[PDB]
Amino acid sequence: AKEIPEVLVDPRSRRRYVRGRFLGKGGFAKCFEISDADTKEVFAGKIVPKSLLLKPHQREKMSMEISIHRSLAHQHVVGFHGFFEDNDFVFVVLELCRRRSLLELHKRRKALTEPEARYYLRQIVLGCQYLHRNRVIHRDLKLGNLFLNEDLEVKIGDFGLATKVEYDGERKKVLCGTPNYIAPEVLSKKGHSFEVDVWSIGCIMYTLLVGKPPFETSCLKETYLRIKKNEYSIPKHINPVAASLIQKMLQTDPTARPTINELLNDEFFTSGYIPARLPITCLTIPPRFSIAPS
Ligand SMILES: CC[C@@H]1C(=O)N(C)c2cnc(Nc3ccc(C(=O)NC4CCN(C)CC4)cc3OC)nc2N1C1CCCC1
Ligand SMILES: [Zn+2]
Repeated sequence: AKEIPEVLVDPRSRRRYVRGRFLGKGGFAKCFEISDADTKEVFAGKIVPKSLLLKPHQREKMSMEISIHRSLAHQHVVGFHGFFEDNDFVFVVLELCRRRSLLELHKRRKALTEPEARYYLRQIVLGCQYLHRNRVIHRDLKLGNLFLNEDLEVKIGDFGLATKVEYDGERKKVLCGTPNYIAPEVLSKKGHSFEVDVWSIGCIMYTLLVGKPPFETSCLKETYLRIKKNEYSIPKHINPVAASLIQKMLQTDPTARPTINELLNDEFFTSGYIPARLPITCLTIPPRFSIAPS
């Protein structure tokens, strides 16, 4: 049956982690709060049984995720704190993000206020700017892997579909996985690069401001059809400045979209209010951003 250890030992680093509260599954992984027995620090452990990694192609995908994520360090990227293995499991040690993800926020709040959307989108963009400048395309940016720490700071996570651009002008021809907010050039199998991440942020912005994703249908294949045909509409109550930026990012032609470095210079950010921080209450109650308290 094979059972997960209660204490996880890294023989190289000599660090031991006591397995705590179950957090949920993430793909092939069962995830847990894990705490270092010496420093008492808490991390999110991702635990993958090798019995699900029998195919070299699976191991290579798991290897590449680790290889990419371990190379990154940024305020808006999930912290990578180690990985190790025994004969039965791969153990990955990640930054624990105690407020889960924007997916759980979205399920509770639906459409956010515009300043909340600017706030989160700014941090998503800063993290993605960092990725692209280090030649990493994430390829799976979605509400569920945009994690939130205690301070409601965004941490981009789940590098399971990410890839490294190895040379200038390289077009990736293959994406082995099913991303949520999939760019049309991936779907049409015509070669893709960094612009797919800007498509996805486009979709995240729409979802954050509208309360639902732009191309949703009752069948994934019908969704793909719509994406390829660029069949979406922005509700009339969305402000023209926001709607303009969504439109720019959601263009069929990847070369037409803004690049990650242009986004924060958009009128959407520069001429609107961006809170310095959000109160914890924003997880459940719309903020009014009032100037003083009564
Ligand atoms: C490690 C994988 C991925 C990741 O990459 N990081 C960095 C991550 C960082 N932080 C967290 N944090 C929490 C995630 C879930 C919960 C939570 O409360 N889960 C409840 C458990 C019982 N269940 C009935 C209802 C859900 C609490 C978290 O922090 C206190 N999760 C992360 N995940 C997730 C772990 C499962 C899917 C993805
Ligand atoms: Zn494959």
